[PDB]
Amino acid sequence: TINSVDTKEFLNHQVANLNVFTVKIHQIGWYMRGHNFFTLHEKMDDLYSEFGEQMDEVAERLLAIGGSPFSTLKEFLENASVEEAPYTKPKTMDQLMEDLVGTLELLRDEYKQGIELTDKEGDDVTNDMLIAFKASIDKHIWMFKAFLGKAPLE
Amino acid sequence: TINSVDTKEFLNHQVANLNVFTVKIHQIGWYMRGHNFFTLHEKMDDLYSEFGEQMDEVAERLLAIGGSPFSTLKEFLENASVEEAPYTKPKTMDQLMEDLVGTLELLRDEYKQGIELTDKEGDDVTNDMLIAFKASIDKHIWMFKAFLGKAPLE
Amino acid sequence: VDTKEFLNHQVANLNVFTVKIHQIGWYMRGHNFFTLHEKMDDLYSEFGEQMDEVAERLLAIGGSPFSTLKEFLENASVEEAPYTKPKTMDQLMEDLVGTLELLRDEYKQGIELTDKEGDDVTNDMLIAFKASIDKHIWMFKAFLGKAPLE
Amino acid sequence: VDTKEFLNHQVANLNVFTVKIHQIGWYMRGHNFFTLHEKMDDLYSEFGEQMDEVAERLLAIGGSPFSTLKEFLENASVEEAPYTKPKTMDQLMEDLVGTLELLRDEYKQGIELTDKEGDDVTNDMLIAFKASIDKHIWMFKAFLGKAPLE
Amino acid sequence: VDTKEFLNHQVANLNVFTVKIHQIGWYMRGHNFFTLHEKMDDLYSEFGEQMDEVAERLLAIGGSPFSTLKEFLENASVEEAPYTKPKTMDQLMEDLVGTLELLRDEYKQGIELTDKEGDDVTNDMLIAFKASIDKHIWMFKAFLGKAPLE
Amino acid sequence: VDTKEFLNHQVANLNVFTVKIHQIGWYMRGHNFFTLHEKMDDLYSEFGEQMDEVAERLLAIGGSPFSTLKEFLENASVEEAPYTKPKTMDQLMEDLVGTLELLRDEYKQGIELTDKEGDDVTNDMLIAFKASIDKHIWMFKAFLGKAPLE
Amino acid sequence: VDTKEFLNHQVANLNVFTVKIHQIGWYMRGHNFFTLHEKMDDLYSEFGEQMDEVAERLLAIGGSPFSTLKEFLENASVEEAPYTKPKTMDQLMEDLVGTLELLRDEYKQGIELTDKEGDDVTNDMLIAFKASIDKHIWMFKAFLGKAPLE
Amino acid sequence: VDTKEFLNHQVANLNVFTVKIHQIGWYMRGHNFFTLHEKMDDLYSEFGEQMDEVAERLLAIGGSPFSTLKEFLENASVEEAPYTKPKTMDQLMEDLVGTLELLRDEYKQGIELTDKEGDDVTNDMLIAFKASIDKHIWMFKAFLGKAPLE
Amino acid sequence: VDTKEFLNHQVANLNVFTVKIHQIGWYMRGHNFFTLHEKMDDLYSEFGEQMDEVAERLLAIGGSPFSTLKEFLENASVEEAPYTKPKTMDQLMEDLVGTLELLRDEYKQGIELTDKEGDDVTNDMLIAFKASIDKHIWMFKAFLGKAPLE
Amino acid sequence: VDTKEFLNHQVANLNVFTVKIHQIGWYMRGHNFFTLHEKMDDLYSEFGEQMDEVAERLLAIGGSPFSTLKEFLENASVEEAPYTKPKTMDQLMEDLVGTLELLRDEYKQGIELTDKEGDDVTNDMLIAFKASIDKHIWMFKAFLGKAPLE
Amino acid sequence: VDTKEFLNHQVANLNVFTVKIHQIGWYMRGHNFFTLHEKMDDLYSEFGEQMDEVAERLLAIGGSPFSTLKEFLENASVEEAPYTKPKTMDQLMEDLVGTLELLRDEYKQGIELTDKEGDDVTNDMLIAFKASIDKHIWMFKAFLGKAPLE
Amino acid sequence: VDTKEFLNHQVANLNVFTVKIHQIGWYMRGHNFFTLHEKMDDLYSEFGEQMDEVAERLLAIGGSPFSTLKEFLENASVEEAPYTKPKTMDQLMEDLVGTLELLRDEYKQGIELTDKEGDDVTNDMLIAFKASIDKHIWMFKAFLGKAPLE
Repeated sequence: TINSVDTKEFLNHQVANLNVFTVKIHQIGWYMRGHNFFTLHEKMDDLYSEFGEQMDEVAERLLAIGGSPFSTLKEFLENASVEEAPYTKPKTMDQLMEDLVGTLELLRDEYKQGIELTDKEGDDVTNDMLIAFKASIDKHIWMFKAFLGKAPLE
Repeated sequence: TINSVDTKEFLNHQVANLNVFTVKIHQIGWYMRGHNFFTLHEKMDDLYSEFGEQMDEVAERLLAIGGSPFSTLKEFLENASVEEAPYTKPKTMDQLMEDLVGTLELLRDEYKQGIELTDKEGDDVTNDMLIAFKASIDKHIWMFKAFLGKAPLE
Repeated sequence: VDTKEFLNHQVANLNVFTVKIHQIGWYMRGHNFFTLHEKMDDLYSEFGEQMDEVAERLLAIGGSPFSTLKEFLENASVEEAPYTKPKTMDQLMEDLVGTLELLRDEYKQGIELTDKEGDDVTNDMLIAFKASIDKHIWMFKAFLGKAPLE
Repeated sequence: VDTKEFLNHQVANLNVFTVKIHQIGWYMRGHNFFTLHEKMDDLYSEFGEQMDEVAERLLAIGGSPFSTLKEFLENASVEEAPYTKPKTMDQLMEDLVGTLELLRDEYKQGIELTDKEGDDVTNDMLIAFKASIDKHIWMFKAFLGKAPLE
Repeated sequence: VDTKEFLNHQVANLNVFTVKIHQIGWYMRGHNFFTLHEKMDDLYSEFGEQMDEVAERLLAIGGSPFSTLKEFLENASVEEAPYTKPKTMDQLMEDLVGTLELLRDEYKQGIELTDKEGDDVTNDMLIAFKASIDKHIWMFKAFLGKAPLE
Repeated sequence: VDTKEFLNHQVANLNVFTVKIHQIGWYMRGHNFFTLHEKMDDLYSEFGEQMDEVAERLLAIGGSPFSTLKEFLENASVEEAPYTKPKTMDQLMEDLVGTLELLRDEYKQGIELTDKEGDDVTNDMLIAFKASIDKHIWMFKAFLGKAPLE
Repeated sequence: VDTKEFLNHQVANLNVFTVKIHQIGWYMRGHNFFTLHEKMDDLYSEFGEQMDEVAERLLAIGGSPFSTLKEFLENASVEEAPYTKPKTMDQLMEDLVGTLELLRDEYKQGIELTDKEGDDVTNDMLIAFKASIDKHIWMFKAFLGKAPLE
Repeated sequence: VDTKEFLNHQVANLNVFTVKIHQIGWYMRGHNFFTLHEKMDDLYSEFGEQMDEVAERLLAIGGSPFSTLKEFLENASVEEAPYTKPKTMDQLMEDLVGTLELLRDEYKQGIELTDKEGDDVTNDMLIAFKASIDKHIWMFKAFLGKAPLE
Repeated sequence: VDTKEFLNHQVANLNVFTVKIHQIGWYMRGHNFFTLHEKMDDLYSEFGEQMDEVAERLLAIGGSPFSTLKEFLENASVEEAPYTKPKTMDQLMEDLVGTLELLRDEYKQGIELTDKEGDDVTNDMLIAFKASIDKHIWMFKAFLGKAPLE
Repeated sequence: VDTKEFLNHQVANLNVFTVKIHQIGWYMRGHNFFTLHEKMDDLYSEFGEQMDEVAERLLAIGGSPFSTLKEFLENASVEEAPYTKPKTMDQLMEDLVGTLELLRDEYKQGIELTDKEGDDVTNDMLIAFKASIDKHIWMFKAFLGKAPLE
Repeated sequence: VDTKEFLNHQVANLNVFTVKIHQIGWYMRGHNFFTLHEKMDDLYSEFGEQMDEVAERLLAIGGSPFSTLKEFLENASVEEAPYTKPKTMDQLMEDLVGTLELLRDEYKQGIELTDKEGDDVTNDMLIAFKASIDKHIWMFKAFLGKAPLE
Repeated sequence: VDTKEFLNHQVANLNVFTVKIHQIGWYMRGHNFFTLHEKMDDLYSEFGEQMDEVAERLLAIGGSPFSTLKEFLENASVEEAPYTKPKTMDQLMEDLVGTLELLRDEYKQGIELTDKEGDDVTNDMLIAFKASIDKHIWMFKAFLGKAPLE
């Protein structure tokens, strides 16, 4: 059974995703415990600011193409494919990083869909914007997978 | 009929509030139109970062007092007294600023409750943290009310 | 028009635009003077930077950039008019947005052309420039109480 | 009045002016609040800096600067009034402009006087201050929808 | 006196004080000229910053700050005198310390008043200012070969 | 103990703590060496800054800070031991957190005492210090796989 | 010619000159490319800054600056030619030097005129610009193996 | 060759190139020593940065970068020769340009390959690097008195 | 071996070492990835800087530095191996430490030799490099849970 | 005494000295308070940095630095006394100078010992510290109206 | 004497002065050593910059600056004497002030001469230098407990 | 000659050298003017700093530095000549190089002497200076198309 997504709808979906992600980054940064706390907490603060910057750029690009960004938590929750769960039972640093990596992978793959879609639509600016963001996501995937003792695509 | 709030619960409520507020600041910054766009959009970007900083400080103070911050959009929405609405019908710059001022006023008054509560509980650090934040909120109230051609407490 | 001719055309355009940005910044009056004068100074620097990068990219692909005011005037599609009768801030901003739109649409032609010719570098350069132009269109349209594409 | 007396007069003037700048920055209301409030803080700093330079030039030429509010009040030609009735942004800016023009014209008298007395340093100092005042007059007049000398 | 009246009184006080700091910095002579003139410039900035913060805090609580030299003179408890007879560096520093002590003690009154009124922000603001004043008192008393509270 | 005696006690404590921070930074071994050695250097600077501010605040209230190692040892409640037998990173961090906790609880006594005595400045100073200590306790406890207050 | 007309003429000149500086910077070849290309970029910014200052000074004196390429071409004494046949670095530098000398000499006329009219600010502005031009003439003549006035 | 093999080839190439840049910077003699030695240092940093970015991109796509000098020599198309007989600045720059051209052309192959594979990130990375290479080609050809593609 | 030969040997060594540093930084996995990867980037830069300084000192003493990968490989005592089988973080750090120790000991031979030859500059240069190596050995040995000379 | 024991002795000395520098900085009174208090703060940081470098050098040579106040007191040749009776600025500076001379002379012993043992790094480290000490001796002796070695 | 001869004379003077500033900074002793030694370093930089600017202005006007110590000695009106008998800080400052006054007065002659010759740039240059000299005279006279022109 | 006499001789030398550097920077003409003029300004600052460090080291060892041009002329081995007949850039660089070699060789004598006398600080100071001189010799000889020791 079917459905269609344009550049505007793709961008708006990422506004929702990024907002869930950035809140998740904070969850990880706040609740983490273990020997790697100092470096990883700092790392979460860096990702929080970077993905918040991506979010704002996505929303403002959406604005520039005549779109209307989701701008409430209700709308972000109703639209995001990025999943969130309250922090209840204690999680290992590895478990937290696996959740982080899984979401980075989700965003990478969705951005790839976005890159293809925007190429088809001839939206070169949005296309290049998404490529630049994927570049950074790919680097983070390599690094965080390495933290987990894994290959980037393993 | 009754209910009680301690420092932990007050802080957690503000984590929820600040997250709704910061998203609202972005809504205002994104959707604003009119002669004051450049200065006010920039101003929204500044408030976004400032209130995001307050939020993180509130959550990390909560952590430091043995609390568990809300860390999902679901939890922020379920707990916030700060109200949000999707941007549907066009709003004037004044209307957007009135929504901003109203939320600043809400936070100021809640922070005052928080200041009194934390004073009673003997949590001096949280008390001073909240005072410093109220100081900034009061300054913003004066300025934004002045933008609206109004006295700070009018 | 090839990539070389497109680039050279933008060297001409950007030089007219940059002079127009100064006109607007110099002659503007009204309540938004301080913020918009500063914004004109920013745009002047940015579009002057675009111009030099266009001209130097042209050089790098074996071209010969226009390098006189006579050549810029003879070749530009961006229009200029002396400042005679007083214009409102909105009228000045409408001239600015109109020129931004002209540049955006011409750059889109340049993006297509350079993609056809397989000039990847010029392509990416023009895309980055268009990105900034699009942001400016949204903001300046917003100043005018309008949607970016209205 | 000689150079010493002229400078001392400006010490008095600038102290009234900086206090007026603050009044305008504190009491202003309206849509241009953010940019104009910030602009008042910039002017406050600039004119405070001119003031200190004037007083220190006066010291360097063997003078004795006024250094009390009583002395500033007794000597200044720049006028001040308490903020009672609400003033529009335009009214506050007209008050600012009027004071800028007063200072410009007095500085011109100072420039002439100092040239006649052969005090080349004080002369150049006054010229550089006038330069800034003239720029401010253009910009603030432009904010008011007026020509600089209108 | 309430918080608003206390704040407004300090706006008056700080404006007299900053002018005094300048008097001291301008007229000082002796072996400690270089370091103490620089120190006067630092204090001038600091106390002018406190003044602006007091006035803006007053604004934020629904007050109306004094904004003319006439109002500052009419209301200040900080005393000023024109520089007539030459003063020793020590005498200038004694005048400075005496004023710092006056402000510290009045701020202490303000801290207690604002605590009673439940104006937590103004309270903290005044405490932070007192902190700095206390440090200055120690240092300048030490320059005078005295204990801070001697 | 009064405010003066409490402050002087912290001058002693902070001097022992700062030397302990160096011990930990110097003797630490294990996988977290680079991040934790750097963190010890940061804490050394921060607690050295706290110490000087405590001592200078004491000076400002008419006190006489301890200013010899003999006096610090004679007065500190913070304990020190020479580094003899190898300690794990966790053991070093437990000593650090224990000392942070000691300081937090003592500062809380200081906060109460200084509130009783009406020394508002010292009160706020100690609160700001406690704020930082609390943040450090959370972080270092988190490193140890523990809740801040467990 | 009055001050306004002199200033407006320089707006035109500087716009032609800045475009010429880019011509030289873009088309230059030879062993001194890196140093001289960079030098052209610096001169471009500097003369662009003089131009804006001249135009804004003109505005401040009640003038109306030329603000189109058509106006600059129709009014400039500074000459331009398209780059057709290859020029030596020396030839490009001789064109640069010649234009600097033209501007120096015209500015000298402007200095004298502005002195006659009693426009002290414009006078000082033009002198400061001449100072820079004279320094560039010395250096670029030295590059050419010549004395500054040879 | 796939993206992984192309990237790995460039890791080899860039490591030979950076070493060559150093050779040129170390052994150069003549009148353009100062500017060109500095330029070699800039290129060394830039190309070492490209190398690291290529290797890290390779890592990010599941590759395994060459990470020994043996591997770089075994795989590079960029040629190296020990400095024996003295070379002119021009000859050193010709070797530099020739290598820049080799890299540009291979990057062009990489841009097309990665476009076909749908590796958008690697594609953009290579385009950005080519952009810089093209600018260098123009500039160094200009130093050699040549057109960029001559 | 003389000073020239010793230096040239270190040019070879440092080039193998920097490439090894990158290998370690690229291929590392485990919990210490973030801090150690960053540490590898720092060491890469530092040892690259030592390398350039060694080569340039060699130039300054009339020497001819190795300036090809072939020459570095043929001359280095620092060993390299391709990354094939997965290595633990400890194993990678042991490889790093071993190379640091090799360099330290060779530098010591260099320090002795250069002292005997009376090359005071090269002597001091080597001493300063050893200082840094010794600090690194302590820190990396500490990471490995070992004493510096264990 | 060997290098390790010499270094460890200096760890002790520098810790006593740094505390003494604070004693002087805190208790000083007189006309030179501002300059000298600041100077004490600079010396505090500098000697604290020497101390950490000595301790870390000790670590790098397989040593175990003293890392408790008890150890510093039991091993230091630098003497300390509590501040009881008021001291003149000169008296405080004489205590400072005497301790600098003590450290200079001991460092000279350390330089000779370290030269004998062939510990080139520690040698150079101690020489660089002596250089600074000798500069401070000249300056502080000059403050006291004395020749450096008088 | 013309502008060229006047300028060349100041090249001579400033070179003697700068060397004198160093004499004063090197040989000074007494309580004000730290502040005044630093002040001498500041003056040395400033007057060295004036010197270079004078010499380069001379170059720009077709002159030939003195560029040997022999020429500076043969031409300077500024007097120098070897430091033999110990001088008081006041004596050293009196020599400084005397030379500052000499320079001020000669610059005043230069200002008049250059105005007569219509050398506007040199005129403004000398005025800016005098400005600073006058400020230094006020400050150093104040140090000596004297009025600037006393 | 002892350390004190050697140092004082270099105070003399560096002052002649610095004046020579300015001569070269002022009078130079030719294609390399921009790069080399800037290089002269860099050398002037560097050798002026060496000079001050030499003089202050002399002070620290109980010496009395030459502090007049008469003393520098009477004592310097570095030769100076007025600029009369035009010199080639190469001729000027040959004079620079020759003086750098003179200084290097005398510093080498100073290094030996100071090692004999056991003045470790002066020794290291001179070595650091030689380090830079050697680097300059390599670079300037390379400019002249020569090997460093040729």
